[PDB]
Formats: sequence, structure tokens, C-alpha cells
Amino acid sequence: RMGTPNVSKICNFVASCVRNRVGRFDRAQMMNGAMSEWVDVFETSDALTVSIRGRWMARLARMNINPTEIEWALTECAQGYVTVTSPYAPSVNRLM
Amino acid sequence: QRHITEFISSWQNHPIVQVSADVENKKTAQLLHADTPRLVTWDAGLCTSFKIVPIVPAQVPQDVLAYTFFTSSYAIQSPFPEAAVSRIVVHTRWASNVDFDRDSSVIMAPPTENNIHLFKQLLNTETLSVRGANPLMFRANVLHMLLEFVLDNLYLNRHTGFSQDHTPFTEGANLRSLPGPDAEKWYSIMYPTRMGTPNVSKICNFVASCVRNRVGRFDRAQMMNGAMSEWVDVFETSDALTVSIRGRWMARLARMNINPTEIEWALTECAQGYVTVTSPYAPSVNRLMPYRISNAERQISQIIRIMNIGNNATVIQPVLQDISVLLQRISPLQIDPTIISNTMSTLSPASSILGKLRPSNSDFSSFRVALAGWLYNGVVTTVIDDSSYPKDGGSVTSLENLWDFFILALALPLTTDPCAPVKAFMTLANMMVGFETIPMDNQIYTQSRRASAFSTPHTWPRCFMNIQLISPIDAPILRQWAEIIHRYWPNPSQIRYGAPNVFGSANLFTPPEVLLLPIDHQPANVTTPTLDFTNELTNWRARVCELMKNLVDNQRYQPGWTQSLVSSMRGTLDKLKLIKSMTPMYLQQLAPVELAVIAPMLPFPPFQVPYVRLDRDRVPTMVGVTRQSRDTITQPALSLSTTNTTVGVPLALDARAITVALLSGKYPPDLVTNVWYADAIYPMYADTEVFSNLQRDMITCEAVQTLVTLVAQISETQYPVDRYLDWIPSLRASAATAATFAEWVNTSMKTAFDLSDMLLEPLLSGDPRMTQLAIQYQQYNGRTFNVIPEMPGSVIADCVQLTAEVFNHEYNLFGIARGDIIIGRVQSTHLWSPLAPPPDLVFDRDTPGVHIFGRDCRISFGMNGAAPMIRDETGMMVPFEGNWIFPLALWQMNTRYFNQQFDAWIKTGELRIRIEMGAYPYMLHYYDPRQYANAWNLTSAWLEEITPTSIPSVPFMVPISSDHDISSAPAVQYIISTEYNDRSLFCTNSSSPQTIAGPDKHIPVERYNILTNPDAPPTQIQLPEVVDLYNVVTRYAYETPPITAVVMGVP
Amino acid sequence: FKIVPIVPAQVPQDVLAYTFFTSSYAIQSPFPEAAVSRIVVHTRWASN
Repeated sequence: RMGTPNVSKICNFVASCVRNRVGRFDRAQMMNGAMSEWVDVFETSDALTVSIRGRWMARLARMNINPTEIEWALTECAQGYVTVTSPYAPSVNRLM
Repeated sequence: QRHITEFISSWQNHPIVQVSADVENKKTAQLLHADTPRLVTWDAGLCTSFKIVPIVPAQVPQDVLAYTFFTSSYAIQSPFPEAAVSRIVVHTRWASNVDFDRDSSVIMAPPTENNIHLFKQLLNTETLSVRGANPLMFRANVLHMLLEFVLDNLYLNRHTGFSQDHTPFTEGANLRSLPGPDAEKWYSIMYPTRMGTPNVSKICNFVASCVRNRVGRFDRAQMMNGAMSEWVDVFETSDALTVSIRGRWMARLARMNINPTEIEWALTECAQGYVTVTSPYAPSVNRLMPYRISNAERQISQIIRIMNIGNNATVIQPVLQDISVLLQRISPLQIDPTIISNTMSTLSPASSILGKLRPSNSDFSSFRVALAGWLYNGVVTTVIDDSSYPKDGGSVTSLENLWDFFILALALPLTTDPCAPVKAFMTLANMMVGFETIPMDNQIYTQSRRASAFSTPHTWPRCFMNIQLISPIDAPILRQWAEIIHRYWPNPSQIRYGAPNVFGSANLFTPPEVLLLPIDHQPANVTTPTLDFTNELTNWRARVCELMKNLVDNQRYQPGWTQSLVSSMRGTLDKLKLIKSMTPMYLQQLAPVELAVIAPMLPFPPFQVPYVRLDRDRVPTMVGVTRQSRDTITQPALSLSTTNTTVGVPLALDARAITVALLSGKYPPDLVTNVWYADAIYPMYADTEVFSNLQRDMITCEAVQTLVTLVAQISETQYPVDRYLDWIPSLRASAATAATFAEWVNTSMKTAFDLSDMLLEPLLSGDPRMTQLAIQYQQYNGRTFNVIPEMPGSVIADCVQLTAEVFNHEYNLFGIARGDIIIGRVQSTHLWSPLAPPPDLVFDRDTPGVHIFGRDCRISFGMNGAAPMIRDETGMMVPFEGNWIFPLALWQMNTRYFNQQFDAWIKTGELRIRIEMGAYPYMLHYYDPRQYANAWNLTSAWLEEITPTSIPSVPFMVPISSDHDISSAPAVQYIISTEYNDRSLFCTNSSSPQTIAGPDKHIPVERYNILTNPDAPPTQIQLPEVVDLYNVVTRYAYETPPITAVVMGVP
Repeated sequence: FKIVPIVPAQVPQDVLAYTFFTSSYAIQSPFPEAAVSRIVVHTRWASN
């Protein structure tokens, strides 16, 4: 995106760099006010920290549970002494 | 004529007419709700998009100034104004007259004026400067421009009457009369040959040379009214392209044309014989009723409808509400829960239930809503609040809980939920816990587990699945209930619907002519009695009452009762079981008849999937839809469809209200069903909008096919598509870029059809690169059904290809300049144009020593007496002079820097640089040759307008045309084009008799070939090279009857 | 990790031709432009 205005190795290197590998690579969304659960994009960054965050996400996903499951469990724990309730709708992506 | 729907009843002198709301007389009449474009139009004005503009008249010797008769003189008027130079100008339908406007007209400014707005009509609209357009967006803009021209030309020329002429040349000849004034000016344009040319001028010489026979009406339809025939052929100035496009549009209308007798039969079928339309009609010679359609178009449209719906509950609630209002006034049946209360004649269990009922509320929406949901079986789910069920699973001793159970049992068969029987069974088990024992196959699910948790078949218990597996001894009341449910479980029904010959049906997951129902229905009989155990609901109520009595008989479930309520409870239950409600009777006969009548009435076809009452394995789990072809693999993204996990939208309704209504139904005592229905239906049928919905759907289908073809045309795809204007500049647009351009096309189409409703919004929603639409659904056992429709071709695409080839032949006429230009100041007394200057003066591309410069080429600058020579791309440093070749893209990258380096060279430098342009829009300025001309300031301004993002249309300064020798003064111009693009000029200096040398332009014989050449046949064509400005044309008059029905009885 | 500039390039000089003077353009750069520059680890240096 920077203007070359130089024959610098950087300027030659930018011309060499692939034009198409730019912008969001992919996303889990399209609708307005419908956030992508995940999105892929080519950008300056370091692979190692991204990999670390991905493994962190994997462990969190391993512990994640669904809200309907939670409502049933809480109701059972209450034993009818108290009642907890959840409405019926598709997962909007809340980590549990 | 204001009425668009005309209905006359046979049993009443009360005709009912449906009209557009725009009319001033909606008195006691239905109106047309759907937003629909008027595709058919009649033209009261010339269908001309191009008008020549004459810069200065030229005439020489002239025989006569006015025709002489008695003391009066007929004036001589030239349809073509005289000019030293005359060029046509673009204003689509500039001479047309119509009540309806496409609002797609294109006006191109005259050559002295800038037409940049049309070139920038698409992506270049956002420019502060009037001039200037982005090059890589040019191809998209041109395609859209052609599209707008076609949409703007969607009209029919109304046939009009003719008149005998009294002008001497065609005295007694028949001239079609244009409306009111200018008709003689219009006559001169249609029949320039009629105009005499006593004066001598190139126009006059041409008129004198013209053939007398090629004028007036070529032919007329033998049938005619007064001076006007059904169709006619006449000789006049015209554009073949528009006529050809209209012919294709007319051909589509001809295929769509439908016949009235078929309509009468279809109307009778829709009425189901309740009402019948009459056609003892005098035939219309031009009667036109375009109602031919294919169910495949309907299927594509419904897939679009589902994507467009994007689960909008807000859209669904109103349709259901309007339908419920219709059912409320479409049903003569009266509901009287207070009558039930009086029959009861009422610590009281009856008092408890009465307080629970709270009958004061007068709203009955839920029952009608339930019927509507049954109609949309596939997309609708009926659900019940657990709170409707007894609190805490109810109490064996609770009388109020007993009331809840009875009401729940009554509405349980009603619920569309497939696992609802399982839930009711679980509910009974929950109340039975500690009295009867139910085994559970799964530890996770308990006997007291809330039934709503068991919302799916896989959670159906194996003990629940086999009654024999459960011990009858363990839960004998429960065992009996299971057997009774199997013995009396409700039966759903399927009823024939739709008319294939016209509307047909697009049903895929369901049979097209069959309508699915969750309730078995039987033939209506007016004499039928109130009591009917044969009715499934009545039998169910009776069985449930007896089962409850058996359960409460020992009072084991209700210990602690000092007094036996068994006798009282049995009496109340017996009265309830024997209640003479006609609501089940009404549902058995009246409800089916009403639903059958409304099915054609439904504006939106219901979505249903096959009903499997006991087929748990064959119960479908979900429905999948695809925008891509199966072979392609693409990212799945977040969508609206996710919001409804259930394919049927879940709906919860008030069970108490529905149960009370079911127990409280009575018809009017003297009511005649046929009479009541015919009376209500006749205005309602006069209110039909199905035709409008069908027309909108057909337009959407045509648009979709055209869109996919255009996407292949303007994008790189595997499918081969002809693009002859790839030379027109364009970058590789991202799918989103193409989609945004497509969205602009869609907004244009809606405005063109004046559409107030959203069009193809799901199509514009996203996933523009979708290879194929496909849909499938699967069963709990895992069996699946997949439906994929086949694309029907679009006339628009073929017309587009033809126009594209015409543009490629006529792009110079089109006003866009192909090729590049060379920068060189030149002052001379010769008239050579930038389009046609001396070639030697321009350095040709294949020339030695021309300089092209490398992007990183070493650059040297001199300051404070320093002198720099730029190292060349070849690597040899040279002075800033000579003939150079510069790529435009490099220039855009460094426009300011290049201008600064050559600014001295640009103003006074003899250095000549060629920037490769390939194609571009151009701007024309006329100038006076006898006064000094300097474009250097003008060139600087144009260069400053040139920008890295995009460049302005080239500004051209040209001299005023002259037919006579005139004095001249020096003129300085640095812009030199490499090719002649002056084909656009219609004529030059009509006055001059002959030219020894240099440019001279006359009226084109080929464009006036029929008039110019007698040998040429009238229908002979020179397309695409020559387009005749004046030609013989066909105008037809047709008459269209809109929806009209005469309602009567069946023979 | 963020690159840190160690040694910059040498400019300006009278002899140097300036149709070219790159420093005259002064465009912002993604990475440091210098005679010597080295990458450095700065965890969450741009993180918010």
C-alpha cells in the first residue's frame, strides 16, 4: 500500500510481493449485526503467538458447555428448592 | 377504465371492482396490495433517444422560399436544421410521451457540451469535478449504461390514426397524425420527403434526391377502427436497436399471453364451485392477457423468498393476523364460552376452572393462527409453554392441576410438535410418579424429567417406544393411555390444490397439487348434527374423559378427601365429554372448505414437508440450502437462517383459549353455507392479488438468470462468455466489488419498475458468486430428500450481447475514444483535427529513439544552476527532449512529479511524449480559427484534473465549421490523438456544392438508404455497420383486460 | 516482536540528483528504513 518512490531493495521486494494475498482471508459471517464467530485475514503478524492463542482456544473449547445443558444442571442442583430457566434459541456463541 | 378488476355477481346486483390505490374512487371496493411494475406501456411520443444538433446552418442557391397557392404560401421547413457541422446527441425517449415513466432515460450532452455524467453514471458518480472517470471501472459502467438504455426502452408504441395530407407533394396521402402541435414538424421528421426543398442546400439536394415511394404508411392491418388499424407499417426516422429490443419484449409478452376461457375455468376451480366467473364477452380484436408461467420459475422465486425471509418473524405475524381477520369474517360460526358456562350453570372445582379461564378477553387469534401454521406445515412449528402444563409436573391430588391436565389433553392432539405425544406421555408420567412406575432406558432422562427437554425423536424412550416393553402392571392407567393413544391418535390429511395449466404449483418437498394437513378432513354436509363421536376430536375428548374418571375412581391418587368428589367429578367430566360443541364439526367440514378456498387466496405459497404422524425414523430433522454447485467447496458463513434452529418456526399459543373455542362453536341458525360463502368470497375474490405476485416473481426470475449471465460476462469464470469489450479498461474486481455494482443495477431496476418493495435482496444479501441453488432435508432415521431446479435463460442477456457487438462497431459513435494520444504543441493554418492531424507530425509507435522510462530508472534534477540528464530505461542518460513513450499507469503513480519535470517541456518544450491510453471518454470545445488559440493553460487544467485514482475525459478544442474562405489566427494545441474518430459528425457545410480537397460531410445515404436508394428493398438492413436514422416501422394497438370475473352458480 | 532501527541511511547531499530525492516524497513506511535495523521482541507492543 506504501508508494514505492525508491529503487530500494524494499521497493523491488514490494513489487515482487504477491498482489492478491491481502485483506480478510475468510470470516464466519455476512449478515449485518451477525458477528463472524471467527475470521481469517492476511496481515503482518507473528505465527508463534497466533499458534499459542489457537491452542489456548482449543483448551477453552475443550471445557466449553452449552447453555441448555447449564439450565438443566442448575435446575437439578436446585432440586426444586429453586428453579433456573433458559429460553430456546440457536447458540449465539457464549463461551461456557 | 379506472377499474383494473371488474366483478359482477349473479345472485346480487352488487358488482365489486378491484383497482390500484392510486385511483380516486375506492368506494366499497377491493384494491391491489402487491407492488407491481407496469411492464406493458403504450407510447404517445416518438421513441427516439438520439437527436442531431446542427452547429451553424449552410445554404447556397435556393429555388423557392414558400409554396404558392392563391395569395397564400406554404412555408418550407427542414426537419434537419442546416449546419456547417451537425452531430446527433443522446436523450433516450427524448421525443416520447407516456403517463408511466421508466425513470431510466439517458441524456448525453451535445459535442460542445460534456456528457461525462453518463460515462460516470456508475462508479464515477462520486467525482467533485463534472468531468473525469475511473478507467478500470469503465467496462462495468458501459455495461450498466447499456442495461439502463434497454430498461428505459421497455415500452409498446400504441397504434394511432392517420390523416389525408393537403401539402402539395403528398396531397391526399395518408399521414398518421401526431398529437396536437408540432405535428407538421413531426410530419417533417417522419416524412422529410414530404417537405419540399425549393431552396438549394445539401439538405435540399438530398431531399430532392430522395425516393418519393419510401414515405407514408408501408402497410396496415386489414382490421382497423376509424383511421387506426390493429397494427401498421409506416416510413419514418427511427432507431432499429430499440425496435428490435421491443420486438424481443413483445415476443416474451406473446409467450405469456393467456386465454379468458381458461381463466373462467381456473376461477371456478379456485372457488371450488362456491362461485363461478362468466365470460359471455364480445371478443377484443387486440385483447391481451399475459398470464403464461412455469412452476420452475415459482420454485426459484420461493427459494429466493426463503432467503429473503431470512427468518423475519415480523413479516410473518402480519400475514397471519390478516388471515385470522379474514377467517374471523370468513366464518359464520359463533363461539360462546359463556354458553358453556351457563350449561354448567355455575369449594367448587367448576369455580376453580372458571377463575383459571378468565373468559373476559374477546380475542380469538390463536385458533386461526393454528390453522395458518397447519397450512405452512414445513416452516411452522406449534409449541406449548411448560407453564401451560401443571406446575412442578402437577399434583395427583390437585383439582386445579386436573383442570390443566384436561385442557392440555384436549390441545395435545392439536399441537403440530412431533415429540408432543412423547411430552404429554412424560407429563402424565410426571404426575403419576409415586403411584405408577415408568422405566427409563437412559439414566440422563428421568421419569420426572421435564417433557420439553424431550424435544427430539432420539430422546424418545425405548420403554416409551414399545408399550409392551413397559409393564402394564407397572403403570396400568399409563399402559391404557398408551393403547388408547395408538387406537385414537389423530390422523393428518392431504388435499388436492392449485391449477397446473396456469398457476400450477412449485412444490418440491411436497406434491405440487397436494396440500398437507395435520388434521384428517371429511366432506362438508350442511345438515350434519352437532354431536359426532366419529369426529376424531370428539372421540379423543370422550376417551380422555373416561380415562380421567377411571384414574380418579379409587381416590388413591387423591388421598385426604373426606367427601367423595367422584360423583361430582364424574358428572362434570360427563357434561364436558357430551358437550354439543359444533367446533369439531366446523373443523371437520367448514374449516376444510374455508382453508381450501384460501389456499389459492394465499399470496405466499405455504412451505410444508411430508407429515409422518407415527413415522419417527422418517421424521425430517432439518432442511439444508446451497448457493454453490455441489463440486465447488466454499467457506460456510454466519447467516439469518441460523436464528430458527427448527425448520418450522416455533410458535406457542394459548391452550385454554383454543380448548374453550373447541368446546364453544355454533353456526347461525338460518345460515346458508353456500350463500354466506358466496357473499363473502365474491368481494374477496374481486380482491385477488395473485396475478400481481406472480408477475413480480416472474420478473425476479428473469432478473436472476440475467444476473448470473452478466456475472459470468463481467467476471473471470470457467464458463465461456463472449466479451468483445475486454479492451475497455477494468481491474480484477473482488466478488464484493461485483456484488456492489450488482446492487446498483438492482436499485436501478427497482426504480425503473418504480418498485416500492425489496427486490432480490437475499440475492444482494451476499454470496454473489453462487454456482448453483440446491436444497435438501433429512429424516431422523437419516433418509434425505434433495431438490435442485434448472435455470431458464434470460432474453436480457441475448439482447445485451447484440448491443455489445453494436457498441464495438459504433463505439466512436458511442462517444468513447479508443487508442492513445501524443503530446505535441502545434500551431498551423491547416484544419487537421486532433482526430485527423498529419500522421508524419505524430511519431508512430514503431519509431526508433522514442523513449520509454523504467519505474526505478535513475532520475537527476538540477537546482541553483545544476544541469541534469535523466539516465534512460536503457541506462543512457539523456536530456529532457525528443519523442518518448510513457505508460499511463506510471504517469498516474507520478502524475504530479512527471508534470513538474516536464512542466517547462509541456509549456514550451519540443519534447514529445506518448502516453498509452487504449480507450477513454473525450470532451469537445469549438474554437474560432481567426483568433489566437492557446490550450497550454487548458492543457495544464486538464492535466491537474488527471489524478492517480482516475483521469478526466480528454478536452478537445476544435474550430467552428466554415463553408466559405475565412481569415485565421495562430492556434496552439499540445493534445494529438492517434486516430480519426469523427464518424459521429452527421454532415458538414450543406451549402457547399463540391469540395476539391480536405474534409467534407453530407447526410449519410446508407442511414437514409431506403429513401436514398430506390433499388434497396425497404426491409434490407446494413446493420451493424449502418443504422438507418429513418426506416419503415410497425406500430400495433392492443387491448388488455385486467382481472375480471362474473360470479354465478355452477351448471 | 518489533523491528528497531539501529543505523539510518545518509542524506542529503548537494551532488545527489533529486528528480529522485526519495526524502522529498517522505512516504510513511511499514518497516524502519535504515543503514542498520534489527528485529526486537516487545510482547504486546501494539496490543490493546
